[PDB]
Amino acid sequence: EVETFAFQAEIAQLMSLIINTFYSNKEIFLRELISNASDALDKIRYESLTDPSKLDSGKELKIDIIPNPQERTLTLVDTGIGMTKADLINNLGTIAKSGTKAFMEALQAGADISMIGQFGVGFYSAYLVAEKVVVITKHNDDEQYAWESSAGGSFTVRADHGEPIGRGTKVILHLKEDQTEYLEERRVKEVVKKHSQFIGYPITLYLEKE
Ligand SMILES: C/C=C/Cn1c(Cc2cc(OC)c(OC)c(OC)c2)nc2c(N)ncnc21
Repeated sequence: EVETFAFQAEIAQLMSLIINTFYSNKEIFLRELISNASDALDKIRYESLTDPSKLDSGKELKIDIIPNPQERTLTLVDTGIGMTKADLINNLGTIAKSGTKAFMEALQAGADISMIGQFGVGFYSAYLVAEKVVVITKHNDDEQYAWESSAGGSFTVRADHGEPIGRGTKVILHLKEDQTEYLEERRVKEVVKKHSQFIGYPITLYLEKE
């Protein structure tokens, strides 16, 4: 059963700005999504020190980046803490409102879009290159969910009965037609080396088969 929700007006405004503003330095999306994965990995690692059972859902802490030219998708998979249903519908957005406001104000005062991560809303930089984002996520003590948005003011959340991911998050970027450069491991490697070379988890960059 698919439930459809409206973004808060401010977040919809932010998404529209990211989609409609002329800004050529789009590659920064990858640094932001990798940093989100790293943060999530940091969180489950820290929690596991006082409750080792939190790793019963998977011991390995890693990030995989998988380009699929045929599906026109770039997928970032982490085995971090994951997100709950409450995160997806309510709590991440509640937190994001103030960061969104501060970022929008910063842009008006001369900041550029590449500073988005400092405001906690770097996730939304995905829409620099993606027409649709699907997030499959699994947190301990909650079910696996699929979140989806093609912007336009709404997102959906549904229980996901696809392949279990155990714990963590799969961010599936359905790329815009003119952003297919990010479907080549060569380009992805260049971006990772430039912006994400010191991330403290193994990042495996898959090669496209075709
Ligand atoms: C500061 C927000 C952290 C939530 N988060 C995001 C970014 C993110 C995902 C989101 O939903 C999937 C968000 O709400 C739509 C959101 O709003 C700022 C941010 N990636 C991940 C991830 N890989 N693993 C665990 N949590 C994550």
